[PDB]
Amino acid sequence: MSIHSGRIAAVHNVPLSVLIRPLPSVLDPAKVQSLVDTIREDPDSVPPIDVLWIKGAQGGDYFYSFGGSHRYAAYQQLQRETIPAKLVQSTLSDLRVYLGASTPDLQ
Ligand SMILES: Nc1ncnc2c1ncn2[C@@H]1O[C@H](COP(=O)(O)OP(=O)(O)OP(=O)(O)O)[C@@H](O)[C@H]1O
Ligand SMILES: [Mg+2]
Repeated sequence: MSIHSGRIAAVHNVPLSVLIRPLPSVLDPAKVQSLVDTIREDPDSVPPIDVLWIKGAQGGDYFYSFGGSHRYAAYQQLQRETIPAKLVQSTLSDLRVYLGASTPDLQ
């Protein structure tokens, strides 16, 4: 009778450089290193990080990253070009939950 409907999410290898990280990270250096070790020997055991995928007023794609901080840090320390990310389609109102009056008028 019924179906489940929701926002589109898709896992991709996303260049680290395109992830916008507005806020500072709180990091346990031990956990970053444990993650670096895991990524090196068993990357499949490290899930994709969740990323807001926002399309702006004129169709620009923007990728906002808030969580996944330890994984993000670990991929940076490995000088990786990309990171596995679950791109979750999100609206500017979704973004405003994080950014409030600082939310950009994305184009
Ligand atoms: N060696 C490891 N150390 C920590 N987490 C690991 C490790 N290997 C795999 N994982 C997995 O990676 C994910 C890490 O998520 P977690 O929420 O702990 O940190 P984060 O999201 O990267 O950073 P934060 O939550 O601080 O923003 C979890 O799914 C965990 O099971
Ligand atoms: Mg987390």
